[PDB]
Amino acid sequence: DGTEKWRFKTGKAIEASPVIGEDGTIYVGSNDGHLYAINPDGTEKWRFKTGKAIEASPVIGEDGTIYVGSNDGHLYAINPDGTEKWRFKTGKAIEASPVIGEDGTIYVGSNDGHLYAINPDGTEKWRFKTGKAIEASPVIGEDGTIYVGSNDGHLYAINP
Amino acid sequence: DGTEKWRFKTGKAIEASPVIGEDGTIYVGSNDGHLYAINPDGTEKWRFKTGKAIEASPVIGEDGTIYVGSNDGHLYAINPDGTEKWRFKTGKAIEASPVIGEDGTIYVGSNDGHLYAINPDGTEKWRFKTGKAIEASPVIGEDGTIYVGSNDGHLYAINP
Repeated sequence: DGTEKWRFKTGKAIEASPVIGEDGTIYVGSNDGHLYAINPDGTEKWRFKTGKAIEASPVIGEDGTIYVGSNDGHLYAINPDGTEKWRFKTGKAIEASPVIGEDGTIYVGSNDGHLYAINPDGTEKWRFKTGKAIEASPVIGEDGTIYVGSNDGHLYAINP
Repeated sequence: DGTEKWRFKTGKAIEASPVIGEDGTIYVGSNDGHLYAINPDGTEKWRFKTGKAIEASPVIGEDGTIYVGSNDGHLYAINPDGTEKWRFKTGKAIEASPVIGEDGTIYVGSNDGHLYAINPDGTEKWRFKTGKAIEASPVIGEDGTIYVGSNDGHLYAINP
């Protein structure tokens, strides 16, 4: 009927789409800097604070790890209980959601122009420089190709 | 290996993620106003011009229809052959990608503050009003609940 079930208030605007875990938990980032874990009944499970606003949607690894990019420049890996697993610093704000390859590699674009491939342990695999800031989340093709849009006007097909 | 396979040039910045169809076709919206269909070898299959920039990712329905929101306020339904199927006008620009429910309903947020439920034939099912613009795509839970964030700071859970 399109009627409200509940609402959860954050500190500032929510520009990022939520993501749902296997247990039904709804994770959503806000412009107040936090990644909120919301129970399906609208109550807060926990919150994780980053340096600045979170504009990008989080993605969930196969083991339950929640990866989210913050405007503070980091890609955060957060355990299912709300504790930080690791963080990877890029040059500028991360406005785009990460995406996970079939081998566990976490790909994310940064406003510093680079597409980053990050190992599941937080160490850098490689980086590729597009012309300008990357605001679009990358998408993986069936053969492993990583497609990423850049502010330089191009869509790049990157070998894995 | 982090090397470039190919690049596809549009007229302006690509702020939105692409999406891949069943046959490997890559669809991406550009700030130049066009939805591009790109073959896996990097050559253009076709383009469809909307009125303003497209900063939201397209989504693909079960029958291959590509839905894309534009800054001109419309949610376009484009056939796989590049011809428009229908369009749905909202009050303000659409900056968020739509999402498709199990029953085929297409949910899209608009800068007019509403989350719209659109039947596959282009007619409105219902609209859910929030306090401010919706720049974030919605997500659907296993029980059919639709979650969407708003610029009013709230995460809304909405019954189908």
